[PDB]
Amino acid sequence: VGEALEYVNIGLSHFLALPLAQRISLIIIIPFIYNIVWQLLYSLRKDRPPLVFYWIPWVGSAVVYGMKPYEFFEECQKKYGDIFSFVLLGRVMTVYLGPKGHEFVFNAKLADVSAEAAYAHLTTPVFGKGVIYDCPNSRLMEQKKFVKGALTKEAFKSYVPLIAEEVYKYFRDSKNFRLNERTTGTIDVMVTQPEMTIFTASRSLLGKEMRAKLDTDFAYLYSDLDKGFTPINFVFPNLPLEHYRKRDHAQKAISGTYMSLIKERRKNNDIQDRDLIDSLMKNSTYKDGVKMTDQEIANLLIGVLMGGQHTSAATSAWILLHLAERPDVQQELYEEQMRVLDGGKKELTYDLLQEMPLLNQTIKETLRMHHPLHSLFRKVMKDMHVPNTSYVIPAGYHVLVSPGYTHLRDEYFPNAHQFNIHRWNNDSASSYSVGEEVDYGFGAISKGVSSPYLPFSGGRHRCIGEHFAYCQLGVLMSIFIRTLKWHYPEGKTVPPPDFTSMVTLPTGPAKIIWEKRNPEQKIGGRHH
Ligand code: HEM
Ligand SMILES: OC(Cn1cncn1)(Cn1cncn1)c1ccc(F)cc1F
Repeated sequence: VGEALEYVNIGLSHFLALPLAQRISLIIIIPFIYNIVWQLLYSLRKDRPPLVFYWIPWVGSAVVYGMKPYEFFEECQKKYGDIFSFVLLGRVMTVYLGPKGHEFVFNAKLADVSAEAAYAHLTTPVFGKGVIYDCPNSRLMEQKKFVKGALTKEAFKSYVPLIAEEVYKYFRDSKNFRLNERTTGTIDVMVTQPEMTIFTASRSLLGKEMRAKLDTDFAYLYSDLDKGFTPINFVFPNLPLEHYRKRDHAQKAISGTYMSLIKERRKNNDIQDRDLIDSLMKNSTYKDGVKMTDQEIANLLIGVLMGGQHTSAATSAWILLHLAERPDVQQELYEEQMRVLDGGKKELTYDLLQEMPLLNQTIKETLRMHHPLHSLFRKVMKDMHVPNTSYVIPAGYHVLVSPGYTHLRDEYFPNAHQFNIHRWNNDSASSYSVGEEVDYGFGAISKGVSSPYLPFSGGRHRCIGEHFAYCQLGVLMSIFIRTLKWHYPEGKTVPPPDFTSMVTLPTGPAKIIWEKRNPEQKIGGRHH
């Protein structure tokens, strides 16, 4: 009776007096035991998707998910089906695989899920305050509208010869090529492509001043800011270490440079239609009348250039890598170049790029097999009912959607693990809406988000850099094809993806051997 409760207190007393050898042992085994008991109890709930069993509390399935996410998804899909949850470094992730998952997450109501609540911890320290995910959604919608204003057909027409010039400059001057001095050589594509991507993106979107600054020690700052863009920042966004200080310094230094150019252009009234800087200076006033600050404009520049940097560089690296073991595809692409550009006598233009279906299909196919973002997250803000199930996703959970996984399923893409650009025959468009449209604030886009092919997502958070990426990748690959042949070192093949980084770039070093199609061909212009 009450004598029982006396022994409760006595037991508590004897608990606190255990040797700290047993106490430490107990504060390990008790959370461990409770974790297992909780999961087994959790599995009784029929309004919750199945939860992947895990031994270590808090950690969850982080190790297997972090290293081989698609293999994790497939095993989980076999056991539980398309909807299942797993614990990830303190968080509960609810995965919804397949097209229905795309609809459930990408077309979720604004009040139901939050992208910025999921990503702000990562991106804000890198890009700066006030923009992208450090603001309400309505602000992001208009920022996208602003950026999209410099991403027009007319802009792409002017970008193409600029991007082309940068590619030829890189072939001429970079130590990785030097085509005027060498006719063959070995490159690491994870060295060349990030460089070619930043040179071409900077020249076209930022302008000649900012491009020129990449020829200096300023370039190291981009590398510093680069290191801040890492999954580690999802768990440890701010540790007092040098990595984080160089990042924060780089952000200030780079945004300061952008603001300097911005204020100079405005003081000289030198505001044209050259680049994204000009565009944002003329067009960055929200609908409620508030103007973006020069800091916010610079930070938006950083975010847009940085994101486009990683997605595009990774993509062109995969293209080169897949093509390295496919001389048949290089050959077919080369013939297309000769036919469309009249044996090379025509100058490449944006309009001529659109008449290169096989080149564009090659980009399209590479993006199928190598979605640079294997997982997209939203934080659940309100309890969500999953249609045609009894499942309820409580607020505090995160939903995870993965079109890249569906890209690699035989059911939706026959022989999915085979690189075949001809699966897109007479369907070379980067993507398109097969029906009704909707405008979230940055232009009419597809209402339905059910396509098995969805490398640019859909819904309010859909990519707006798709046409720029195709323009950039197109020009670049057009010139690679016309200038070089390339192949693997003996016994080398397409490397496995590095799923552990921010984008799922190839595992390096990923080397290819190039050779000039025309050994005698010289690239003009001056250099020291
Ligand atoms: C192959 C190239 C690219 C791919 C595959 C890609 C993919 C994506 C995806 C999947 C999203 C949606 C993320 C989500 O749903 O959470 C997205 C959003 C976005 N991307 Fe891209 N991207 C690429 C290139 C670019 C480029 C070149 C730019 C800029 C020039 C850019 C700027 C943006 C912006 C501003 C968003 C909006 C983010 C949001 O609304 O939350 N992307 N991209
Ligand atoms: O969506 C990203 C952020 N992200 C999400 N998972 C991993 N990285 C990447 N990205 C997508 N297209 C281009 N970059 C992004 C979105 C917008 C942006 F401005 C920067 C940025 F990193």
